Amino acid sequence: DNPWLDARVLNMAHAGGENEAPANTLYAFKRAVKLGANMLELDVQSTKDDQLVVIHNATVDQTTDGTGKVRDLTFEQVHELDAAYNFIPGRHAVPGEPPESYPLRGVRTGEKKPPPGYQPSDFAIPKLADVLEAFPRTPINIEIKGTSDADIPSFLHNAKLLARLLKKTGRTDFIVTSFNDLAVAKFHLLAPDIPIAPGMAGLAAYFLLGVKPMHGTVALQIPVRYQGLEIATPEFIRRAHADGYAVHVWFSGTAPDDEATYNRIIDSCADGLMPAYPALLERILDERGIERPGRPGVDPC
Ligand SMILES: [Ca+2]
Repeated sequence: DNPWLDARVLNMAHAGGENEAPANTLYAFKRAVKLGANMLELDVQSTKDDQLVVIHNATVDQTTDGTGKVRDLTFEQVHELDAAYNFIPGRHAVPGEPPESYPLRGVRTGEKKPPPGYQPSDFAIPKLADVLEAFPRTPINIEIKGTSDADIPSFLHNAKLLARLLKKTGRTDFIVTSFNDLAVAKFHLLAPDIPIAPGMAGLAAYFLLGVKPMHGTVALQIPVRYQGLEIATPEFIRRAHADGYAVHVWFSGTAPDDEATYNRIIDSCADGLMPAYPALLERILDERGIERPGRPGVDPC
């Protein structure tokens, strides 16, 4: 009796929609919900002063105008940065290109008017607390990040910080995960009432050998392909559902962000997709009349 098996089909904005909007910004998130996304996917790191901010990389270089590790800088240092400084529609964030490539560079900083309905703070690195305040009713998928693949304490620390904040909200409509299994395990010990999805080790043990993942796991969040191996296949998704696990599929290089690819995944009975183009997926789901939570529609299986 797992309520996430009934939550389908989900349009989960990947970082708010990294190809249609500046990733991990209050703008991208607010936009993504207005377009009808069922859930927000985001990434969290911590500042020098133990503040959980929403940002994927461990450095601010790629998505902003600054430099250095997030853990190395004040929250006030990082809130001043232009979090759309390198955003190009259809290409996420690529620095070092002609300045007219970036339609939102400069609105955070005050040199260009914000789009109708938004203020400059909507284009900075936000506190996770701010996002939770802005979306009290919207479910949030939260991935724990670290500063390096060898710096395991940094993951463990963010998991400690995340459990505290999330316990204070008294909400349980989250899914918390990370690539680092220890970090998920540490989070599950400190916040046992928050749903989780396993790390790579848990994922591989379940996928390659059938070892059921950590208790409290309520979905598997998988790429489409991994090192040449097709992961989001109907046969695998059939097996996960049989064991009582929802399946959410992300892309981010492992497969295109296509109409065709999205449709393959929908047809494979995935319960949620994590698109870089969430507006696109909405159009696809609406045209196909696919069932959504609380909305009538057809089941692809
Ligand atoms: Ca992520």
